[PDB]
Amino acid sequence: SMNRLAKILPLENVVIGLSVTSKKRVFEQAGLIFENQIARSTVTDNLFARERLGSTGLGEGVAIPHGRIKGLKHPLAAFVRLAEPIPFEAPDGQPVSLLIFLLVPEQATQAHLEILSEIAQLLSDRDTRERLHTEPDRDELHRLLTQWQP
Amino acid sequence: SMNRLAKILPLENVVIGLSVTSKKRVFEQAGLIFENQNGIARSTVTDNLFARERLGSTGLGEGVAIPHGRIKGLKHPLAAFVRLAEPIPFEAPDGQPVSLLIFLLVPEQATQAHLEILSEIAQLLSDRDTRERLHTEPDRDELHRLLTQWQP
Repeated sequence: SMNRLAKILPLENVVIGLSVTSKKRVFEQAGLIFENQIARSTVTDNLFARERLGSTGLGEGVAIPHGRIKGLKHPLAAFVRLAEPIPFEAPDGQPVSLLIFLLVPEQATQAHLEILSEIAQLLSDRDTRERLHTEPDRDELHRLLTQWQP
Repeated sequence: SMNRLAKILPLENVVIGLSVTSKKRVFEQAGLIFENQNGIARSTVTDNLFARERLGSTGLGEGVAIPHGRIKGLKHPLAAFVRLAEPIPFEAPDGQPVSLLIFLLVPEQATQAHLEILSEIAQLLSDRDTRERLHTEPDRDELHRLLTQWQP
């Protein structure tokens, strides 16, 4: 059955093979993914400035970049897998290749904490994480992301 | 380098060596911790933690969990750390029993800070070295500083 991500992480927001070197480039591209779904500038600059406060890496090559976007009516998420891991100042010093981006509206709701909780839990699951690293099919990645349960 | 836990996780809410047979018993102990701190009725804390837990385990895997709930009347978040003497089954996603818990209670009215507090807790518990430190550190004062000054 479906988790909270099913509502907010559409198929077209699951992107793979992104081959970049800079963290900035990853956030620029995340901005393009979310664009008008809101402006790319707002998304990229918010996410990047937050990244500057402290890495959003959870360890083991995954990260949850997130931010609040004025004007957004509902939360939005995206998954990005990089072709090569990049330095991300992660707590364990390992480079990051798997990112779930989360944008939330300005007005907080209880669901926002629960959505981020679900994302952190999914990415913490060792076997799910391995599967996110290797699965070649976008439809299958999307199913895995949006149907994962503890 | 204080983090968002510093303001909501006082030393008296760092509890170690707790022996419990079950999730029910640890949630009851969390109720007493928060009642002792804030006044919120222990049974309301326990009931609300369970109300959330029934929707899905709050285990993150690797023996750690973030049980959480919302509290009517609460003006700001409350957090506590509990280390169990022995790990207990917790229906965790990886099936590993749980011995390290950071409880979080938040006001019924959400604010942007709540997500960020959760994010910080999840990140620190997700760090391998930190889990080992939390598993082994004998000094409560030190555990308290580790938790409240943790940075990625």
